[PDB]
Amino acid sequence: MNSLFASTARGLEELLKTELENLGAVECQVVQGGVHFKGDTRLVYQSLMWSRLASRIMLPLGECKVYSDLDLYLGVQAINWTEMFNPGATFAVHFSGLNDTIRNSQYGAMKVKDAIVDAFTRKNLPRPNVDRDAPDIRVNVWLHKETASIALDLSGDGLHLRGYRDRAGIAPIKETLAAAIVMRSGWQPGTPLLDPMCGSGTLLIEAAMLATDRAPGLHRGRWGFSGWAQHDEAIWQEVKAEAQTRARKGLAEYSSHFYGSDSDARVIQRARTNARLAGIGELITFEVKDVAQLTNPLPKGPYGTVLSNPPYGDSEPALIALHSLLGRIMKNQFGGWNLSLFSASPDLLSCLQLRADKQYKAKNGPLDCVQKNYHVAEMVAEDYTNRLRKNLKKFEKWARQEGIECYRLYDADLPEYNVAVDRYADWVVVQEYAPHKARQRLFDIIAATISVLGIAPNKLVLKTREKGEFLEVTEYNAHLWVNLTDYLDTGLFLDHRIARRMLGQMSKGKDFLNLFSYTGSATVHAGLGGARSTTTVDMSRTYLEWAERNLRLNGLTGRAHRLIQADCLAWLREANEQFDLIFIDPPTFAFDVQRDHLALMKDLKRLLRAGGTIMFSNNKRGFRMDLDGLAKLGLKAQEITQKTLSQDFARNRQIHNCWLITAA
Repeated sequence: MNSLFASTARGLEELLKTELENLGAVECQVVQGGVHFKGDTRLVYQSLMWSRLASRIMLPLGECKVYSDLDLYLGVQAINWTEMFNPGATFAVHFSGLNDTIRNSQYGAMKVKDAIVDAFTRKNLPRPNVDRDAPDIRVNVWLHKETASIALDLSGDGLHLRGYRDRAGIAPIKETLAAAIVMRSGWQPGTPLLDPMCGSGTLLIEAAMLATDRAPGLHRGRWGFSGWAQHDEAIWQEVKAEAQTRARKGLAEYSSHFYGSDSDARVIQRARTNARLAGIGELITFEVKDVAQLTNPLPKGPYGTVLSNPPYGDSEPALIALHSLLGRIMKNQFGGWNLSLFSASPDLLSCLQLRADKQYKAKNGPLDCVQKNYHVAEMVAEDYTNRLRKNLKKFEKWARQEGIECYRLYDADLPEYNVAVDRYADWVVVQEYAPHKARQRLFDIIAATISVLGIAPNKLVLKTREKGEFLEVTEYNAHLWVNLTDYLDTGLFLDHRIARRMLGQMSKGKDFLNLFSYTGSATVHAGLGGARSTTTVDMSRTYLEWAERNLRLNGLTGRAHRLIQADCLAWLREANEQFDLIFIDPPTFAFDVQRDHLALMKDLKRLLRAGGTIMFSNNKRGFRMDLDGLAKLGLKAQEITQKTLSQDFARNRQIHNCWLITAA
């Protein structure tokens, strides 16, 4: 009765125990990261050939207490190396674990290594060579809490290398995890299995080996036991031969099929070679195909399962559409099917709009992942979608009528979806305002908006709570630069469009001034209306550079168009020149619009040529114009806020209020 240990990924131990027991193992004890078990020497070779879940399988050689190096040296030498190595066998030591005496792991290894060599030097035998890459004898030692455990590694190479891929390597999913994922999938061997995002095919290949009774060790080239003198070749020959017979019959008897697809031609071609190396390639069909055009290859039945490890990665809008469309295609074409998915993004899985009936947690290196299983039978924020479809009908018609390219599709209409949706030509921005539940609710709003607009995930930009392609856009006759992703705002406030169009009509032969100019869109409108000159002032160099670029865009360059970088309040206090048309649109907040607007109109009065107009805007909620103070200043104010409110901003209840201030 031999005593063995198999290691695995944390989370797989119970699966491992069942598998070990099924192939004959007795007296199994799960422990953290592995499974102690026992069996005769046949059972040892049988477990090496047949375990799909084990990382390594090992033969414990002993164990000792480790204070002082000496304990360790002495502990190691209690084992009879000289007559366990076959002559010429190379070796390596893997040491993990630390304590007070062994403070470094490579020290741990070096010491064991010396102790083993000194077992040979002592008997006037030649020193065994250490060979890190492919030793014939690999010895593991695991130091935990003053005890050191020594084992011979019978795997050699880790057992996930079935022999159908590559010693190096780095697969997103190790072959052992893949096997687990298939076992947990609810997939029934003998029924079709399909993976529409298959990458290199590992999930499909593990399923086909497992279904066709094809042993994980069948195609390996190397084991840990071959340099070991207690090695029993006759027994290993029996296991080997039984493996062959079982594989030949499983493959020949199999009647279902495997379907894999990916949009990447390069991985499909690796998947195809991998499947073929695994002996199983006649049972799988790989094609280069996008999930979008995914069809059920058996529309008349039998039902099977769809299994997959979708991407998760921003590319959020694209990923949401991907998960969302997958869900839609499942329901449409795979009615009756079992679905199982392995992801690092539960939020993305929620986009399928299916309720999982089973779920598993698993680590895939340093990344938490779930696997969820779904059964597909045989409306996703109706609320929000409804208002959107309708707003789209109303505003699309309106925009085309009005010759406008950039407008608000949705402005927090429903208080339970607190988002803005803006259209800029072919693009779309959604701005989250204020509130996993919430993220999924955001995903649902994005999924829905994409669906309702019939747009293209590429062209939606999400700017939320928490490399700049600028876009050329029109506003009536003006052309403007926007940047949809890089700044707090886009370079264009759409609700002011009518005031801007008004500046345009009022402008021929006029000296125009624009204060708190931001990106200067209003200056562009005034310049195209035949301003005789424009002066555009703002405190931000970035925003004036953009202003300038907007002017350039409309052929408005040269001596007649000035941009000035100043605090506008000081520039007002100090300026001499006069203007026919002053557009002024300050921030609400040493300046408060409510308190200060009167002192503003005082200074602005001296800048205002006889006959001129000032157009004054602000967006303070409950702004009161001091009409009394204006009349004192020999000024009159005419409110045009209604005349300047645009339809896409009507049911807003936030208010840009607007005034034409003139003389007496």
